Amino acid sequence: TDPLVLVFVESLYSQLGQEVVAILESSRFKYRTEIAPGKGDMPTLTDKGRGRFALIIYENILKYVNLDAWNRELLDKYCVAYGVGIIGFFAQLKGFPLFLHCSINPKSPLLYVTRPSETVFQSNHSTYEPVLLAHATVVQDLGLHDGIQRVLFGNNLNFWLHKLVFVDAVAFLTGKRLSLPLDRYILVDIDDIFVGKEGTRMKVEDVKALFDTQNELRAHIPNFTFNLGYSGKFFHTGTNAEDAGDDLLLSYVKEFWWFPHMWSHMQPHLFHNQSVLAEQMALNKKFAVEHGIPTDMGYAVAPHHSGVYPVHVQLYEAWKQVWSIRVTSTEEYPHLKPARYRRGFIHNGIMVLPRQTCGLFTHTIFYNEYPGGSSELDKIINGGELFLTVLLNPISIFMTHLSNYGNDRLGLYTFKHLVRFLHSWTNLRLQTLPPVQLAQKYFQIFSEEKDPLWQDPCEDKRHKDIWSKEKTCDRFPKLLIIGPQKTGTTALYLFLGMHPDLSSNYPSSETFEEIQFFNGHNYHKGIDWYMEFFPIPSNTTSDFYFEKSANYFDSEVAPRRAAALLPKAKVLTILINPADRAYSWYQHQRAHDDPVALKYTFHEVITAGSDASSKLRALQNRCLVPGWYATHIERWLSAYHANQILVLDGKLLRTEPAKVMDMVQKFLGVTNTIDYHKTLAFDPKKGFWCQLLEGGKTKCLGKSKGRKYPEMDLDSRAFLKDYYRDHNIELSKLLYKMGQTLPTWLREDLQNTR
Ligand SMILES: Nc1ncnc2c1ncn2[C@@H]1O[C@H](COP(=O)(O)O)[C@@H](OP(=O)(O)O)[C@H]1O
Ligand SMILES: [Ca+2]
Ligand SMILES: [Ca+2]
Repeated sequence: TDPLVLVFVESLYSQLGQEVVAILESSRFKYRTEIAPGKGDMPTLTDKGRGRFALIIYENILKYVNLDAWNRELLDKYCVAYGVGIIGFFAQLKGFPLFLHCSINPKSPLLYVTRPSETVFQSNHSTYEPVLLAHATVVQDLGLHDGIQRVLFGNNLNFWLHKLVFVDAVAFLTGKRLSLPLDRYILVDIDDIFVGKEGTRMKVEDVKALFDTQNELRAHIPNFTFNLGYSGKFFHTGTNAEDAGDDLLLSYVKEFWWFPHMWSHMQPHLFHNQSVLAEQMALNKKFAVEHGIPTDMGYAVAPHHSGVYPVHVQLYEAWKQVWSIRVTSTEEYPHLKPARYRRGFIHNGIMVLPRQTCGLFTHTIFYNEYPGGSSELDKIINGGELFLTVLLNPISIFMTHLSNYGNDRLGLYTFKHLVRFLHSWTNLRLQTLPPVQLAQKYFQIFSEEKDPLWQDPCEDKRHKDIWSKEKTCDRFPKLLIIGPQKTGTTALYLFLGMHPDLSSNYPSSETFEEIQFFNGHNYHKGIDWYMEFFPIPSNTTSDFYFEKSANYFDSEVAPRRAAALLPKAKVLTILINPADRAYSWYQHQRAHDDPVALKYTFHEVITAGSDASSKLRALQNRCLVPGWYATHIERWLSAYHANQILVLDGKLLRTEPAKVMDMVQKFLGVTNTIDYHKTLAFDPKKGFWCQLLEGGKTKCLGKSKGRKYPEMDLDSRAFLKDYYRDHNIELSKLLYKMGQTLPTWLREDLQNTR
């Protein structure tokens, strides 16, 4: 079955359902949230002979017990025939020999992570085995009465142990398909070393406590080493007891790990010149080399995470120039909140990891100086945010600062009690790796996060504050012409730039008006490369910008990338008859001296068998798969709303573009509506519509657009009639669902089918 988790929750805002979804999202468990049927409608469970869900979860198990008989029998038949368990949440239960009304069963088969060292369901039957005892709050049914095992919880996922039991139940009922290895990796980053004016710095007792705590935690976690964020300027600037305490930290230079972390603790996004930023880091490197600090760890952290997300190219280049940084970390990708959504990415040769916080901040000096009270730190340690981060994430980077190792040394005490809690309650093997080894482990576990998902910095206040002030905000287009190719996109592009309120981007060096940002390696070039094609918004200028790229239509990664950077953009896809589109795109390749289009006739290209060249298969894929209009539009329907997408008839644009452009302007909502009837004039020599300049002169497209070639033969037309027949029927249903008018060729093709 598919690894999707079928989630039934009473409403879209219930606390128990959101807690389950939060656990599944933290564990990268794919889920499909649905409204629980109160004798209503059961969604489809099997597709193409195989089930679509490996595990179902029920936040109100009474909606399964009191389920309608036809749906209940369908669900029970599905779960028996595919081995899918039921996680429930909550007199005798109806349909089961179980009555309804904290220790741990040590021999329970649920236990994969939970260590048994430290409403109830009770009756007399052997079809269930209890997991948590009170009689039995959490019971694991053995499937000896119904047929398939189910785990029923007597309470919510509020307690930390119940979350630990829940992820064990997810692992067991799936068959250890939706689970993680017991190996856990932790790296603690101590920030702002040698930062401060008076007080809260290293004394001799603070360094000795830091060294001793690292030694004793090395017995718990093998090779556990602290990472120190030094800062060379605020050296020997504290009290007399703190001048020696800073000097005592250089005696233990071979006992810790160090990362550069700025010369004078200034945000790198304030550095609009790279060379002065590199000279700052060279001063910090000179300090580290002189004091014996190692300069080969390959890891660094910006003082406010300024310039890692959004990308300040000067920070990335200076890190690789002065330090050869390979790993950094941030808490800004994709957003600061919630922390469970934080991912990593690899950009510009630097692997970025999601940095987390242990709850200890810069202002946290004393135990009672911690905000919320000293019990809030103990709550976070003993089954709070600390424990849940280690449990649900394989790799964690925890943030701590200079003040967390001061008078009370809360950084020591917090990680002391956390590791004791982890090894007394879990079977997890805690490890500590160097940040290079830690990052490689992260992108081997999560290989889908190796590509970044760019966003607009000015849509988030936190991202705007750590963005360079020399970069303007709305330098992004509002209209995307996605294609497909050879449908008339250049004529639509050339007639849109004539509008005074609308501005087109600068042409590229090779791809000209096409940027091809969202569908290839140009996405990895960054958003600052993308902003160079669109002029500075200024004030007294046309603030509406558009760009065309015909390869965005059929691309799979382009819609989600375009929706991430430009969620408010308008999508313009134009369609002609796909038999004609395939033929024109075939003849266009012949006109560009493509050697496999010139070697094979159009009938041979479309009748290409599997036992042929890969060049022919690439051309056949290029001719036919973009003609699957229903497939590619549905990809863009997953990313953009229906009202942000307009589907034009390219044959209508071929004949009457003036009414087409009126539909475009009412789609784009312009103010200076151009009368294109007097502005566009049909050119008999060209065969298409062109400009009507002053004096009767006409400005047409080049020879590449609107070519002339012999007509398609009847055999190839007959093949493209039956090939696209189910595609056009799906396209007709799709365009009817969107509320957009069917094209003239589409309605004609349905009439020929009838
Ligand atoms: N005013 C116009 N000028 C040029 N081509 C136009 C046009 N209106 C529609 N077209 C069509 O645009 C197609 C090319 O689409 P694109 O500009 O995206 O490459 C041409 O197919 P052909 O060039 O095979 O005759 C032509 O039929
Ligand atoms: Ca800092
Ligand atoms: Ca800080």
